[PDB]
Amino acid sequence: ADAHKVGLIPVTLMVSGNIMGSGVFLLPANLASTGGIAIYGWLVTIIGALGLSMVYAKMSFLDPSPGGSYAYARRCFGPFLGYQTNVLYWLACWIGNIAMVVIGVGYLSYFFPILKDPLVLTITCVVVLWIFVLLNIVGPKMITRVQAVATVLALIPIVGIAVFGWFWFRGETYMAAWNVSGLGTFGAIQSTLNVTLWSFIGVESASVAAGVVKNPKRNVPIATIGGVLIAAVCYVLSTTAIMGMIPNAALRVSASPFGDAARMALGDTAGAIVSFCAAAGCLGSLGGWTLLAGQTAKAAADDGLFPPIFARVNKAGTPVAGLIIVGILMTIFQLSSISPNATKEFGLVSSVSVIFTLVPYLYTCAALLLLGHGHFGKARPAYLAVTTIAFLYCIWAVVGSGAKEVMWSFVTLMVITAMYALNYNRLHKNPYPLDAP
Amino acid sequence: DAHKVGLIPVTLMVSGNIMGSGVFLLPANLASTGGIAIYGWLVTIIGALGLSMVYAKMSFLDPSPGGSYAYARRCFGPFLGYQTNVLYWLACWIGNIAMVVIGVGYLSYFFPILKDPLVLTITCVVVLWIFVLLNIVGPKMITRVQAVATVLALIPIVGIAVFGWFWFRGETYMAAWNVSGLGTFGAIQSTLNVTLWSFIGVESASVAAGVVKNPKRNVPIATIGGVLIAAVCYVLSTTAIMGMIPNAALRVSASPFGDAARMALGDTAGAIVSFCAAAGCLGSLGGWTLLAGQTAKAAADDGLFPPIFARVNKAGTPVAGLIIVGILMTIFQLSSISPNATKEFGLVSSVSVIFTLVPYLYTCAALLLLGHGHFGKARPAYLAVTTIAFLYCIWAVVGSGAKEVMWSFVTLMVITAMYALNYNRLHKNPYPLDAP
Ligand SMILES: CCCCCCCCCO[C@@H]1O[C@H](CO)[C@@H](O)[C@H](O)[C@H]1O
Ligand SMILES: CCCCCCCCCO[C@@H]1O[C@H](CO)[C@@H](O)[C@H](O)[C@H]1O
Ligand SMILES: CCCCCCCCCO[C@@H]1O[C@H](CO)[C@@H](O)[C@H](O)[C@H]1O
Ligand SMILES: CCCCCCCCCC
Ligand SMILES: CCCCCCCCCC
Ligand SMILES: CCCCCCCC
Ligand SMILES: CCCCCC
Ligand SMILES: CCCCCC
Ligand SMILES: CCCCCC
Ligand SMILES: CCCCCC
Ligand SMILES: CCCCCC
Ligand SMILES: CCCCCC
Repeated sequence: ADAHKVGLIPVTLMVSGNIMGSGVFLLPANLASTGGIAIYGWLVTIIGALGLSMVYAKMSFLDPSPGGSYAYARRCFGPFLGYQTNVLYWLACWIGNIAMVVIGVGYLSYFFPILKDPLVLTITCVVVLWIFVLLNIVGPKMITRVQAVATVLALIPIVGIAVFGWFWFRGETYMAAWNVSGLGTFGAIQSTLNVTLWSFIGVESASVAAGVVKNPKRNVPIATIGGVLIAAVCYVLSTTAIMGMIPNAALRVSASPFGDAARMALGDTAGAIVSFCAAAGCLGSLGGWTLLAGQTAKAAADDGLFPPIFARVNKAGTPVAGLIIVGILMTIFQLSSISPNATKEFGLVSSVSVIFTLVPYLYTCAALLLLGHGHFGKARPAYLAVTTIAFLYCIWAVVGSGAKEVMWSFVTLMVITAMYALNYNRLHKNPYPLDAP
Repeated sequence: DAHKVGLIPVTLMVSGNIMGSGVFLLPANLASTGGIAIYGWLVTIIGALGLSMVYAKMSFLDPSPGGSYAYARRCFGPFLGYQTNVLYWLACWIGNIAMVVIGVGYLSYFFPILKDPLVLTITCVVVLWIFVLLNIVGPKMITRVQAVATVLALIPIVGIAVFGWFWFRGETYMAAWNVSGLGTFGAIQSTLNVTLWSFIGVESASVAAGVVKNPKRNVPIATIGGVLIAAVCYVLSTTAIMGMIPNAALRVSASPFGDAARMALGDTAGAIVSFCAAAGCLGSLGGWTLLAGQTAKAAADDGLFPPIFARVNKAGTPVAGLIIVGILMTIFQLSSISPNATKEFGLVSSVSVIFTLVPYLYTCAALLLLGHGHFGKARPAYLAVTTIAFLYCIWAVVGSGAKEVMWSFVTLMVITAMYALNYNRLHKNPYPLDAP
């Protein structure tokens, strides 16, 4: 077993790369419609996200079980909520890969503009998705080595700006666009949170991958907190720097603010470097999220809470069949990129599936308290405060989401309940059974 | 069985809790679609009958006090028990606000000062406490009162559904077959958006099983009988009215039974209809308050709700829990003091209606997960009926407003946080961690 485990550095880079992914290069454009007051939103977000990372760090320290959220939910609420957690999270992992491959290949269209035709884009995205399924089949050491390189590459423009763009930063420029939302202070913060709360999806990555991590009781907590801290610093420093270097009006309209600012600062090679690095961050993220889909489904199947095919492994313990099934499913949904109307159709699916992840987060918070109270000792109030902050993070993210996406998430939970009952009656053990027939 | 409730009053509680305010307003709500609503009714009644059979069988297997709450606890454990009771308890007493406003509004036919929002609010508060006090007198009292109220409310509904056919004209009905502007499926969906919600209350006997005589026999009978009564009345009366009153008038009418009666057999007929419709709403207040008391008492008895809700007088009535519900309803009844206050409270009311479907969903799950050993050779029929019942619940949500469902989702999240923060160290885990 020990020979197929992933070390601390690649797992930390997988956390930070799964978090920062496609979004990091788009954040400044998204927050430009609010303005520099977004710094307040960032403060709230980073406190909530750190809180949630600490929950995952402590829960994984107490229980480094394969599958992360799934395992915790099963421990504290039982097989039905474990089943629910895995279905939601597995769906979120592979459905989110469609949007991500489209973005990463889109960045590559800077070099090969043929990649902007919907048909060529769709074929290319299917190819790339299978590349990252195949790298996962080679194994977790391969996929995390690939993602570690891709994540460092993607950090080049982000860290570059965060450290050196301050030489061009102007506070006059930042403050001239302090609040362009047309909203009062609370509304402007809310419009920020509508973006930023969703920027830390992936904080659970090491916890979910604990079955393939070396010394997980030590490394999953470090990688979780460290990955979140990398992302938080990168986010704040880079979005702040950009808003002080580029007038708000241009930032609003830019589809690639880092790349549009680079291509016009240090020349065309700079736009090239940025586009390449941003593609690398996206595509590496594909590898990591596919790994996580295979891992959640294997852990659930290993407990009899998902079809047995998802627990079938090769000699190294890789769920090869599960990874192939995810590849097929992603290929089918990837057809959505074939036209603008096809992509608009698939869009609601993508938006709903992002909400799915918050239920795993909510149950992990619950589980830390419900399972771990005997480990808090004198620090119990601290554990209660941090976990309450993490709960608020999750709830606030939903409060600010579109009503239609949350409604279809509600419906999905209902369908999962019916599926569990119809598929698992006579296998399910009841905490308070009726008397014998 | 000194304080236990007999079969007839329990059945009338089921039908009266279901029919309530809605029955007299259904034809006006369906008139915007037209007579094609008959298709929607057919779909709804199959689904509602399905759900009633699920409740009937589950209560037969386990006549536990609290109904849905007790079943969810049995099959999914304390957390989902906790969730089921919180949701259902909220739905019961929040739904009473809209209920009492409608009931007192019917009485405005006699006393027009009741349309002044201030007098309306004061009167509503008083009436809510009247029904809390009757529940404190006891379940035999509250169910006797609701039985009489429910028979009164049947007078106009059964009167039209039996004798309205002398005046029914198929021409009139078919002239407004489909006025929705939608194709057939869209028109059916516009119907379902109204009709699926018209069977809330099917669970009433199940939840009240702790106060019912011989509940293992009578709760199933009352569940299926209450639903059949409602279904017959719904279909007969809405169909009759649509064949008696031009669609245009049916649309603009705020009380189609009352407006049609007042202009059919005179002012005395309008007065009769208004009295009976008020009686039906108000009696419902008593039944839904009883159910709030019962679900909270059952959950508190298992340590899954604050213990004050399990405090009982010598008769076993949760007097303090009923008083707490009275207080909560009063505070929110303040919403009827102005049009703006009422619209503000409207989102809360719509949201809380969705809550009930989670108890339904879990009761469907519980029947399969707990009762599979009792199905025998008829396993397929169980599986089919329960599947119909699941679809009924999911479809109801699929057609609801997105904002209402979103805030229901948020409520589930809050409830999960509240459970974790209040029950850690008391909650026992199915797969615990090793000792520190
Ligand atoms: C992986 C699970 C994701 C489930 C997401 C379901 C999205 C449904 C798309 O909505 C469609 O259009 C309307 C809303 O836009 C609906 O009224 C209509 O019924 C539906 O067909
Ligand atoms: C009791 C189950 C349903 C009862 C049906 C009552 C009569 C059904 C009328 O049918 C429909 O009438 C429409 C208008 O005439 C036609 O457009 C449509 O084509 C026809 O099929
Ligand atoms: C226990 C019952 C659950 C309560 C449901 C609460 C609904 C609160 C919604 O707030 C209101 O509606 C808008 C969203 O719909 C908000 O944006 C706006 O600020 C406000 O006007
Ligand atoms: C041992 C494999 C070396 C990994 C190089 C791949 C980098 C991929 C950038 C997207
Ligand atoms: C046990 C005393 C019965 C009282 C019944 C009064 C019914 C009034 C409902 C309108
Ligand atoms: C070692 C192979 C990594 C290549 C992945 C790049 C995807 C285009
Ligand atoms: C040895 C360096 C590890 C640091 C992880 C953030
Ligand atoms: C119940 C479905 C009816 C369809 C009529 C065309
Ligand atoms: C016996 C008292 C009945 C009161 C009806 C509202
Ligand atoms: C025998 C009395 C039991 C009561 C349960 C609340
Ligand atoms: C919600 C009411 C609780 C009362 C506790 C004493
Ligand atoms: C027995 C009296 C109850 C009071 C609760 C507020």
